[PDB]
Amino acid sequence: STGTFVVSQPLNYRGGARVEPADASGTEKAFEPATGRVIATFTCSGEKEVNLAVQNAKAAFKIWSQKSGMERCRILLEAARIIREREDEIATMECINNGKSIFEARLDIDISWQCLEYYAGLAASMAGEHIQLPGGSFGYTRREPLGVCVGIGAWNYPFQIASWKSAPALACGNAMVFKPSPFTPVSALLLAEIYSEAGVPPGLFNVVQGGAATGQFLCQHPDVAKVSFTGSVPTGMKIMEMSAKGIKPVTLELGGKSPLIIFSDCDMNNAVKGALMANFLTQGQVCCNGTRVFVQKEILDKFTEEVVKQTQRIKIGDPLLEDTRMGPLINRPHLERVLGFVKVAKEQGAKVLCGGDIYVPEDPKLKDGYYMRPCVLTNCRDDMTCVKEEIFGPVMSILSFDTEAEVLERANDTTFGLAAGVFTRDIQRAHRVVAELQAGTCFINNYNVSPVELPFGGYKKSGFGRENGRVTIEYYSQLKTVCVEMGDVESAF
Amino acid sequence: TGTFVVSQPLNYRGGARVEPADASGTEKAFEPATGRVIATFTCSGEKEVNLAVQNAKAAFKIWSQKSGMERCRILLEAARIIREREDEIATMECINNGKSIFEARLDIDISWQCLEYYAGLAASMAGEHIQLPGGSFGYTRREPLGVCVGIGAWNYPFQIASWKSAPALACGNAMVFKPSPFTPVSALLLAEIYSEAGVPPGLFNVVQGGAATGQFLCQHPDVAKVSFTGSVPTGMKIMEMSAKGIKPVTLELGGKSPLIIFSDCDMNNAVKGALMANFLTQGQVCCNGTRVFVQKEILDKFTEEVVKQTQRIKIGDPLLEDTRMGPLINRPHLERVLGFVKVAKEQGAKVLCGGDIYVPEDPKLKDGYYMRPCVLTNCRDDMTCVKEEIFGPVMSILSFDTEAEVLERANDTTFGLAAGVFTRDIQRAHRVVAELQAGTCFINNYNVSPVELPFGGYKKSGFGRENGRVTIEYYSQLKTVCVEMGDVESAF
Amino acid sequence: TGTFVVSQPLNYRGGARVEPADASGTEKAFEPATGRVIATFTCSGEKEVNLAVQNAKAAFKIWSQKSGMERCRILLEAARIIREREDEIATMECINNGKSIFEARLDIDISWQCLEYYAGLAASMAGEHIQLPGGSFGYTRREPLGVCVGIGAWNYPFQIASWKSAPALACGNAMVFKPSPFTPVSALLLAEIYSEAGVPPGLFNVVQGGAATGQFLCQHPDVAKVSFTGSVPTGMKIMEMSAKGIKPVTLELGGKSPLIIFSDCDMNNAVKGALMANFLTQGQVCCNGTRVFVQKEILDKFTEEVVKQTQRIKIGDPLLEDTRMGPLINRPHLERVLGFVKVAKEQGAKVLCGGDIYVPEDPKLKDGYYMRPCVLTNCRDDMTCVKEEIFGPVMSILSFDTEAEVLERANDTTFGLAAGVFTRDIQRAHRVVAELQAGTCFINNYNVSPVELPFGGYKKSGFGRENGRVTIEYYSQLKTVCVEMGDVESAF
Amino acid sequence: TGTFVVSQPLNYRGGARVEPADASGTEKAFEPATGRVIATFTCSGEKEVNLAVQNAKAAFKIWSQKSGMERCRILLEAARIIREREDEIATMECINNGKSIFEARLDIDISWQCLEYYAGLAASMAGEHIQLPGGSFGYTRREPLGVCVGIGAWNYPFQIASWKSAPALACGNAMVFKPSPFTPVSALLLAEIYSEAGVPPGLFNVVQGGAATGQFLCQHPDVAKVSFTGSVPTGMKIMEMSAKGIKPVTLELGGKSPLIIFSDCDMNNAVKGALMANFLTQGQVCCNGTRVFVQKEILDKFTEEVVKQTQRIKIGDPLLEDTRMGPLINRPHLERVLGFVKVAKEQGAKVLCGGDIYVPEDPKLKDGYYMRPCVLTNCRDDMTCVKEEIFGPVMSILSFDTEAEVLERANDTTFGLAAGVFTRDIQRAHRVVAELQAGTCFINNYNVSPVELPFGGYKKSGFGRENGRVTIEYYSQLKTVCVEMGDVESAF
Ligand SMILES: NC(=O)c1ccc[n+]([C@@H]2O[C@H](COP(=O)([O-])OP(=O)(O)OC[C@H]3O[C@@H](n4cnc5c(N)ncnc54)[C@H](O)[C@@H]3O)[C@@H](O)[C@H]2O)c1
Repeated sequence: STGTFVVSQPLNYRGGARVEPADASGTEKAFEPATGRVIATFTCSGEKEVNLAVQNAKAAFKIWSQKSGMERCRILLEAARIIREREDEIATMECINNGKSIFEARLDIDISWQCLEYYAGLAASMAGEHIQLPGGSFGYTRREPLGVCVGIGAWNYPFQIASWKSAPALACGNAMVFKPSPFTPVSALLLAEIYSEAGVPPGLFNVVQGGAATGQFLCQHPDVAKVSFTGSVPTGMKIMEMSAKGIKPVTLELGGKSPLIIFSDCDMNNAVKGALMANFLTQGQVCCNGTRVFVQKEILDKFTEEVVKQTQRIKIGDPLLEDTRMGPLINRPHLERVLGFVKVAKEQGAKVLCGGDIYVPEDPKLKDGYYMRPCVLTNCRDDMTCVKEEIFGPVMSILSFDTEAEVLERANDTTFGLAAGVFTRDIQRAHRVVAELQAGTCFINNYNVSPVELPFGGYKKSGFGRENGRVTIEYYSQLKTVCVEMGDVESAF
Repeated sequence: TGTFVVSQPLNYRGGARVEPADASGTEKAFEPATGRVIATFTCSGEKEVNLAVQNAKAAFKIWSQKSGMERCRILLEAARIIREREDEIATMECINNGKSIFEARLDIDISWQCLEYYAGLAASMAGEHIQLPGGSFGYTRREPLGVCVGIGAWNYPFQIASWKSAPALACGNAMVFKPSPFTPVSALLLAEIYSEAGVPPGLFNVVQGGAATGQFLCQHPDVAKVSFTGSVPTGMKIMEMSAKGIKPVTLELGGKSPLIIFSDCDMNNAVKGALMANFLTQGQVCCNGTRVFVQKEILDKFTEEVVKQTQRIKIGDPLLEDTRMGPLINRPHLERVLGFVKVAKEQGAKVLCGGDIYVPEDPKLKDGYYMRPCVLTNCRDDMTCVKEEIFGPVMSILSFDTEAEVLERANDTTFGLAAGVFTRDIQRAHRVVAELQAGTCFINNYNVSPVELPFGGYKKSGFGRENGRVTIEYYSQLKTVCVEMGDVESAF
Repeated sequence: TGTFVVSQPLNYRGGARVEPADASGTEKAFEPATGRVIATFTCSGEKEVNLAVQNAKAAFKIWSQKSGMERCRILLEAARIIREREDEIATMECINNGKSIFEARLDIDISWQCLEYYAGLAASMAGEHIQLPGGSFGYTRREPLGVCVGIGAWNYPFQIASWKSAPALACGNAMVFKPSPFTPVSALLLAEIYSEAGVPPGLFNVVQGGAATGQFLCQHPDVAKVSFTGSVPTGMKIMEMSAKGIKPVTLELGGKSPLIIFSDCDMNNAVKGALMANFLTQGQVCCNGTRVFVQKEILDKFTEEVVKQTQRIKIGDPLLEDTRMGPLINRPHLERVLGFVKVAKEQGAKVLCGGDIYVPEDPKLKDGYYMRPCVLTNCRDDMTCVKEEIFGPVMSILSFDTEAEVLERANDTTFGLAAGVFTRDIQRAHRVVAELQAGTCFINNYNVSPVELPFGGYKKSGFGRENGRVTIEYYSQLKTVCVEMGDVESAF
Repeated sequence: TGTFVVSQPLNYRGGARVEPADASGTEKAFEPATGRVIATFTCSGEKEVNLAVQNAKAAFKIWSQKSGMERCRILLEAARIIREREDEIATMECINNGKSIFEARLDIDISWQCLEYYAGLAASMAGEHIQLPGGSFGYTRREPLGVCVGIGAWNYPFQIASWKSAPALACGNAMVFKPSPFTPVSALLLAEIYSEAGVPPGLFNVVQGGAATGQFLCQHPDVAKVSFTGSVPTGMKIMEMSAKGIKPVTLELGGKSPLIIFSDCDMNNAVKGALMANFLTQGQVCCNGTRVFVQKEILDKFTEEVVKQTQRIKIGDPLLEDTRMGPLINRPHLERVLGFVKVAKEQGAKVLCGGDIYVPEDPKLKDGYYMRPCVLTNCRDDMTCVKEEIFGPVMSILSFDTEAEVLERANDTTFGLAAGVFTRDIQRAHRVVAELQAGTCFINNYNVSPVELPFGGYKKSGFGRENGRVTIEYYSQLKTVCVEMGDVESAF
């Protein structure tokens, strides 16, 4: 089914229906990265269209916020059921536009409906407090929604980010206007269609397409109560600056340069597999990837030789093939960026052990796709450009270390702080290393296995706020303190 | 109460009072009751701010190693010392701020109670543990942020320092606190009390200064979080500066809170509530109910009662036991408030009492910044005194007819800090409260915010909270730790 | 009229018509006189835009090698061919645009006169030579820019194509022109005439499309300069896109031009001038004097004389010799103009004539987009129809007393394209013009902008010029060449 | 040197130095020769921008009422005061910028010569008058724009302030100038001199700040024009903000200019020329020829002579008469430049001399930002140091064979500011220059841009000009005035 699809319907979603935008802020083209074709050339939403989206979602927020948590729970569970029933239709579209393998996309759709189910349950038990106060009086808190929340999505995990941002928002009683990445506009509309079929009020989850301008219109609309952003550090900085004009709360996911520390007492088989899962999923375009692979000197050769052997066995090809594990990168400009990082690595003294070059698949229909082979680098130094900056491609930087105290200083020597990983069997070293890692999510003896039940978010310049877990409720709801006087007012005058 | 000047330096680093290393300005602190200066002091420059920030993460690495119970014990010692120094702190608070000794003691009590509440919260501070599929599991570590910055306001100086420092230190953080340049004195007493309690040197540092000093604090790369209390334009700047460092922010931005008086209310309590909603601390309160909506059927009787009690408010020396309204914070702010009254009367509002300069009988107070509490009637929603926060003793009384009408007008603000309802019908009370877009809602009282519950803004009054349990989430962060109990299932 | 359809491709490159290589969607062109669809065509995509730009870049490499006189020779041939095919072009202009053949002939005249004017300017185009100290000297080469982009509008299609192409080609440039999707037809006739005149194939290419095609043109890395004619919101978009490539921009964004009639004027000329300032090309003229300020002493006689003449304007088939107002461009724009009239009547304006749909006698014109020209009185500066450009035949008459009053109101606009004053006092005439913040000012006439002088915007009406000599500076650039006649005096 | 410290406020409004009203942060300017801070100043907030822009508007209405000769007289006085304070200004320029006193004297000379040149241009500033058909005629008024914004750079602070202010004020405009935060001091001296010369207070205002302050200036609704000098990314950002207000912009964005040395050149002149093209102002120059192409037959002899002379460049105290290279502007820029050398050595280039930190003999200079001038050989067109502007003393020497090859390689850049050719063949000199896509081309010298000719960018080096006559077209605009000498001929 690759090289076969092109968008038929309009790409914005309002009033529980698909719509072309009212006014424009540009025209982008979305590609099929496996082939290079243009699946879509569409219009970026202008100010009047963005205003329609927020306003139409504000009317839906009025309806949605009146239901109890259990009542909202019922509807989000139905949306989760429709996602399970349309998983293969959703996943296939996600692959066509994003480029990741069908194998991973099915797992992405799994994490998407599990997020909806998890937050549906959380909605049913959402609560404030009740506190006995002196003199018979008491106080209580109403956990209330915020209003119209804005979600600005990213292209690497398009449908999952739409599900990870909308699920806690709508479960807390909010509506959402979601702006997908211009690279991946298609899949978010399927989630918007699924929410309406599940029975949400029309407008509760609206989709506006666009780029930087559209997102700026969304972050500055006076009726947007909260902004959830996933993207780069420079852009996240801009998102917070725009929200300052309206006193809007912000949560952020800004990528990372997460460390993966492999000690010599580790299970080698798990450490090799873990390093691959920490670097080459979704073409290496994963924010929380363990891209600084620290290997203790005693196991560097055995680890490196095994990692290179398994990396070279990654099947590259048609994303819709069952055995494919790496498809094309998102688009050519990002492929050249990743290839540029590799060229500088060789100039700075790093040794390319495999991959890092253009890949031409056997299938002629994939000739113009944006393919490259996964790359493993060794002889890396903390001062290398490929070691400091997020590459967002399949580029594993292997660095040697000697002592635990040394590697912790190097692991924390970053402005990033999204994720981290340690491979070791010593119980005390495992819990100690993780406690010192300045990162939001830390993996012991695995990687990229973030569950839906626990918070995911950044430390330092990787952002603040969380997705998944219970604490995300605090970012999509707010507590109103209500004091109930049970006696008379004792005046001071 | 007309005799004090500071004799010691006004910055606090390394567990001792010290003078700033460099300068960003030079400001004068006043005793408002007399108008005489109590201090001309140096505003902390960039290098002094750097000295206070790095000295604070020297103490943050020592403090975060302690468990919650270990921090609880020490914060409990600080709370006890505050109780023992109640009259020394309160008297010092009065001299510099101007509020009555009656109120200052209540502020100092609410301050040490805040420390006790967060010391106790530290003792039970916890993450989660969750069983995951296949026998594996995950857990969350509730970790501190690092060096937190507290930017204080002048209305409740010692209490704001305690409301910001208590959850920070209870979560394992250090704090560098920048008091308002108007009120620099009391914050040092809290720093001395923290030191006597046994905190690591540097855990609570104080740097005095204004916008320049505050800008240096918000932009330092080692500042992990900013808590701000002040105006909307300045809070706006605080958020814009914090974007440069990806620093999380909590904000308390004042308000224009509505107070709705229904005809079924207890008149005596509703009248007292309106006074308590407007004239504490010279009307200089974050969350005052300054738009007092009174139902038409009871408007006249309510108005006549509120004015009768307002005229009986004792104005004078804050250190006198019977004083209930002292001077305003400083002369420029008194003229700002007096201007609001003059513009209100230009727009058609009827001044029923006060709003004018007061000259007290005691000759030592002749140059103090005094005025009589003001009651306005015949007010309209489009008036400046009805739209803008005055931060003075100016109650605007507006009439309303139906419940549906007053709900739309009460919410007709960019603010959303507090709100108040007086009524005896249980259904209307909780219904009005549920619709009021405000952070704290008082039913049949006002300004009775407990430490056990969150205080914070809706809409342009800010976001985040102080007091209560949810405040933990803004002074700590959760680290997810996944623990693999089996083998890694690779996709390749 | 009522017979024509496009039967050939609507894009032009390589000296020949061609259909686009890729699509941006499809639009339908109309015969506004009948509502007939005369063309359904494809909007050009990125690959078609790239073909036109590179094909223009190759033609630019040839064209720029010729001297000014050599370029003059070819544009003079193009000017002659336009004169010989004038009525064929005009007839084509009417069918697609709707303006009368009377006006269409005048537009085609200014088109070939523009080519002749710029052909002559090319022959003398020059830089400088300046003697510098020490016997050395410097000189400037006035060089072309490269591939320039012209974004056309629908009101004056062929004239806008000629006003953009003439200075571009005279300065040594090539041009890729994107006509308005409403009026794609007439620009191709100019492309055929350029080819017959002897330009290298590709020197003037035409790509059809809407916003997407225009976006591709402004962002192509080989586009050296963009000239835009249209609305203020779109002009902003043109500038935002051109910043990405550091491409020069000149803009004409319409206006809300004031026409000031003083009581000492010639009444007969002032009345006729007001009509020429409002009802040419169905009022779809950017520089129209649509705010007609009339001094109070002559308001009634001017208004009644203006209304009498407006009601005598013959509306009908534009290709008839007696027609002076045709249909508006398309149904959505006719309804937009009618909306301005309906809202004007709601805001308190008095419709004296017109503003309604017109049904012509000819049954073949039944579905054309016709309306009667409208004259409004009792207008106020704060009305929507007084501030915003209507782009239809809607004259707003406003009274004024003094010169100081009318100058403040005339300039109380963000626009600044044109202006007009009628008065016989010599000092007042030149004085009013000097105070008018407008690009072109007419004294005792209107809409008589010559090709020998610049036409362009002030304020949010745009910047840059068309016509006149200064336009050379926007389609050419100066290279400074220093020629050392001695030795280098080193500083080291 | 080492002595100076800024005493007075650094913003300039209403004729005097003034502290900004609100703040947008704090920045420190240093004495680069020593590293001692010379000024820690406030960055102008939004309210401060609104003040300076408004104060300049009132001076513009006064200053534009004078004729050109009247403006000429006043600008001539400003040029004279610069000559009388030349030694004071240059010394101040060195202390903050770091350039040698030798070069600073040349900068102040080029600055007052610019004012004299534009004073004279004001004296002859004119529009046109053209006889039109039928006895009627038209004329153009060359009118100012209003308040122009000048955003300066740190390499030539006083000259960039003078190159931007002179043509603006000569055309009748006012200017608010935002210096680069690195070098704020010298611009205040130019503001003091303009006031002493007799300009109306507010005509030339100075606001200090960085990106935020510049953003407020470029987006203010009363700013009529923006002149920018800086980097490609920031200038791009400057254009995007000006799109919101339809503001005209001229830009100078630096370059990567080629210097072509043919084998028939005078070796002695080409060697000196290569040094002048690379090591003036510590190599921090807009239009430096940092891609030095040397023909294969003369590569070896030219290289060793370039290296012999480069090693003889005296590095030391900028205020010393014999110094020819001072420190770089600041530590981040020195480390950035040193990085370019580190990347060059990684890409395979051979460092022939310099490129390393320099520690001067004078003990007061230990913490200055000094480095040795660097010469690279074995360079390739695809190297990072060959493509990217280094803005430091780094000459990249590349070998070439034929003229056709070097022309393609010289133009193989997105930049287009300057270019250079050394040859004695008359045809090759003028032929090479005509093909080089660069704004200024030097024949047998380099960096000798005269004030009588335009200097500006091609391609991504920007658009618009400074110096010369055409710069008037960017600081003035033409109003066309049609003068009807007969009656209006109505079409209806
Ligand atoms: N100043 C003039 O001479 C003039 C002429 C005609 C119309 N107008 C004004 O323009 C108003 C709007 O009518 P419009 O809808 O024709 O104006 P518009 O400016 O949208 O269309 C102008 C041209 O720009 C193109 N365009 C549209 N979006 C673009 C984009 N994003 N990037 C690049 N090119 C783009 C259009 O295809 C058209 O050719 C009219 O109502 C009238 O006021 C002014």
